Amino acid sequence: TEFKAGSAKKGATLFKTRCLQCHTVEKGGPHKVGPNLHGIFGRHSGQAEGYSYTDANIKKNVLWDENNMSEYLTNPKKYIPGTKMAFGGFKKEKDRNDLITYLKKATE
Ligand code: HEC
Repeated sequence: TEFKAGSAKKGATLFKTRCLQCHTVEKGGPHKVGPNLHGIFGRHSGQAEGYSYTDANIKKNVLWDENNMSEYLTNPKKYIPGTKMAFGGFKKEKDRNDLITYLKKATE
């Protein structure tokens, strides 16, 4: 719709430098500050096992699809008030395009 693929290698690195601190993407990868992100697309928020998500994340019951992840990536707190995710966001659409590209390939 409003989602455009960019670079997976670029996105791989945005992840490492901006998301790796609190999340893993691999299947069998563990939860850390953040929950493991394997299989997140198609998935609704707050459903990873062994993970304690805020009341905020839970009740948002957001269906993770690439378009959705873009709004969130711009301003998670604005997008999900009450969330403990400590990420200020991606204001540049290319950044978001590029990371979603990566996530879409890495989390499947
Ligand atoms: C790099 C920009 C990041 C991406 C992609 C994601 N995050 Fe995080 N994140 C953090 C916490 C503590 C939570 C849980 C929130 C709560 O329980 O209130 C999250 C949550 C997410 C989610 C939603 C997960 C779901 O199953 O619904 C996604 C898609 C997500 N995060 C992607 C913490 C952190 C964090 C620690 C300081 C960082 C750097 C990031 N998150 C960055 C990213």
